[PDB]
Amino acid sequence: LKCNQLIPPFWKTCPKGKNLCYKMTMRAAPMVPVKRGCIDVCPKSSLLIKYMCCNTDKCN
Amino acid sequence: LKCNQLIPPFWKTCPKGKNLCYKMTMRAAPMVPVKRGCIDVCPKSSLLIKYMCCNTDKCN
Amino acid sequence: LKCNQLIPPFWKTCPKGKNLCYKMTMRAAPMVPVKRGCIDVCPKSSLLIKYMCCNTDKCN
Amino acid sequence: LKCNQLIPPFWKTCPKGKNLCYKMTMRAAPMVPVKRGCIDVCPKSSLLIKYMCCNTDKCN
Amino acid sequence: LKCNQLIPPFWKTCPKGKNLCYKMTMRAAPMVPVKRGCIDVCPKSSLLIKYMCCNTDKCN
Amino acid sequence: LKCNQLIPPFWKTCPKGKNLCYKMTMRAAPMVPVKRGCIDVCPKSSLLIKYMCCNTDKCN
Ligand SMILES: [Cl-]
Ligand SMILES: [Cl-]
Ligand SMILES: [Cl-]
Ligand SMILES: [Cl-]
Ligand SMILES: [Cl-]
Ligand SMILES: [Cl-]
Ligand SMILES: [Cl-]
Ligand SMILES: [Cl-]
Ligand SMILES: [Cl-]
Ligand SMILES: [Cl-]
Ligand SMILES: [Cl-]
Ligand SMILES: [Cl-]
Ligand SMILES: [Cl-]
Ligand SMILES: [Cl-]
Ligand SMILES: [Cl-]
Ligand SMILES: [Cl-]
Ligand SMILES: [Cl-]
Ligand SMILES: [Cl-]
Ligand SMILES: [Cl-]
Ligand SMILES: [Cl-]
Ligand SMILES: [Cl-]
Ligand SMILES: [Cl-]
Ligand SMILES: [Cl-]
Ligand SMILES: [Cl-]
Ligand SMILES: [Cl-]
Ligand SMILES: [Cl-]
Ligand SMILES: [Cl-]
Ligand SMILES: [Cl-]
Repeated sequence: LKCNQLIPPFWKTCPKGKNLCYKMTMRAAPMVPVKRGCIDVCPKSSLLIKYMCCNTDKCN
Repeated sequence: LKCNQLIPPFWKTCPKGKNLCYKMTMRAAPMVPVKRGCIDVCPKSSLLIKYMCCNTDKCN
Repeated sequence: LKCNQLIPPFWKTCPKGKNLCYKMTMRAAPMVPVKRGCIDVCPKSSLLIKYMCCNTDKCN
Repeated sequence: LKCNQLIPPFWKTCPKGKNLCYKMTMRAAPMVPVKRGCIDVCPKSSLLIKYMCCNTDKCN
Repeated sequence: LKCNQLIPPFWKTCPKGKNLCYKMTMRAAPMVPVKRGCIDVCPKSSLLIKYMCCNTDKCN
Repeated sequence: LKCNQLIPPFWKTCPKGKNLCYKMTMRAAPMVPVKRGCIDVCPKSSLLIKYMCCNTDKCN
């Protein structure tokens, strides 16, 4: 699995065990990602914060 | 299949016969979705109204 | 004059020359306005879009 | 007064009436600005959201 | 003079004799401030410990 | 093993080979740790930095 990240080169390969791509944003400002990378379990979203997780190459 | 929605808790399980997730927005205003949920047939887009459809959990 | 908006901080002071607040809604999705802001002339409503205008702080 | 903004050219001149530069961030992620520009009054911060305001050229 | 601090409500008014605001961080960890408040003399930095000092409201 | 961290989401699963959780604190600012994470060997404390290590989920 390959996922997008914030800084150049903008992509990376995930380690064994981290099999999800994720993106964190402010729910009120969906166009600016704050964190972007590989993870093992999807974190809990809240009213103000959203975590999106997916498992297809460069889906995040 | 689970899809994102506008009302708390912000997700729902789709009923029998809806096998896609979707999002509806106005051209040049991508940060304000006006419709978000489960659907049967993906609608056709026009100059002002844009639709996106997908088939994995909370992809919309 | 100060009007409501859909993007943070959810309020805005209008420039001199814009003395009305407004709301814009698409007929295809009547429960969710696509824009809230300041304007100089209230636009005529059409077959696809409805407009509502008012003149006091946070009326829209 | 001149202030920084998010997209290229990364700077701009403020209108008359907007005499403060601002930056909005998630309190837990101080290195990624979500919004950046000119404003008239500083918005209220909260536990999760911080607004920083200043009035010297390119202070934000 | 008002300065930012780590404890809620996240700001304080400085007492007589403290005419500067400051922030203390470790090199390569700018997102975790370990000290933040009002001060008299700005301390000298070293290889691992970095200090910044300023003189306008909530500049730190 | 799962350890606490200072950056969102405030928890992390350690890679195979890292079987301890730790906390790092500078003697110049004893009330605020600068880092929390996973490690393989607990480092010796020095004149400037103190280290604490433990072996169970979210102990650090
Ligand atoms: Cl593994
Ligand atoms: Cl979103
Ligand atoms: Cl990552
Ligand atoms: Cl990784
Ligand atoms: Cl399901
Ligand atoms: Cl449905
Ligand atoms: Cl057609
Ligand atoms: Cl077009
Ligand atoms: Cl066009
Ligand atoms: Cl006003
Ligand atoms: Cl305008
Ligand atoms: Cl609304
Ligand atoms: Cl407007
Ligand atoms: Cl306007
Ligand atoms: Cl003016
Ligand atoms: Cl900050
Ligand atoms: Cl602006
Ligand atoms: Cl402006
Ligand atoms: Cl003061
Ligand atoms: Cl003090
Ligand atoms: Cl010296
Ligand atoms: Cl160095
Ligand atoms: Cl070095
Ligand atoms: Cl574990
Ligand atoms: Cl590692
Ligand atoms: Cl702590
Ligand atoms: Cl770590
Ligand atoms: Cl690690």
